[PDB]
Amino acid sequence: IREILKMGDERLLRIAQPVPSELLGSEELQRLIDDMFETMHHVGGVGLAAPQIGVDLQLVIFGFEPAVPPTILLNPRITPLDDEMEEGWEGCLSVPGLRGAVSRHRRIRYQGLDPQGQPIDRSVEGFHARVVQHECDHLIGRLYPSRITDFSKFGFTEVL
Ligand code: NI
Ligand code: NI
Ligand code: NI
Repeated sequence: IREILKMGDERLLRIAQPVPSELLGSEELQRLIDDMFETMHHVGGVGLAAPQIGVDLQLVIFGFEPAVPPTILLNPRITPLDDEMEEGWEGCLSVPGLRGAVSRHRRIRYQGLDPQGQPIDRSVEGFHARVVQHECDHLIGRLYPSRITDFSKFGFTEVL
C-alpha cells in the first residue's frame, strides 16, 4: 500500500520512462504491479498509473468488475479509430473530492506489452476506451482537469 500523489505534486507532470525490456518478467516488476493492485484496490479506484505512486515508468493498471477487463499495460500506444468524441464523468485518486466531465475519443486501438513482454493490441469503445485514455494521460504528465473543456461540469463530488 503506497501513497497516491496528489495534484500539485511535480512528479505527476513527468513524461514517464518506458519500462526497460530487462525488467519484463522480473520479480521487481511483479512487486510493483502487486503494490499497484493493492493500492488501487484499497482506495476503490478503477485504474492507477505508476507515476501516481511516484514511480517513473510507463505502466498502468485498470479493471472494473460497463465492466472492463483487469489489465496491466506497459509502454502503451493509443490510436484513435475515428473522430467521434464523447463526454463522460471522470474522477481520479490524485484529485480527491472532485469529478469533471471530459471529452475523449469514443473508440481507440491500444497497444503495449503485458508484464512478460507479450504484445497487447485491442480495439475498444465507450468506458474501456475512456479508462485507457485517462490512465495513459498520466504517463504524459496530464491530469483530467487539463482535459476539461466545459468548466460548468467540474466540481466537488458531493456537490455534483
Ligand atoms: Ni535496455
Ligand atoms: Ni477488498
Ligand atoms: Ni487518474
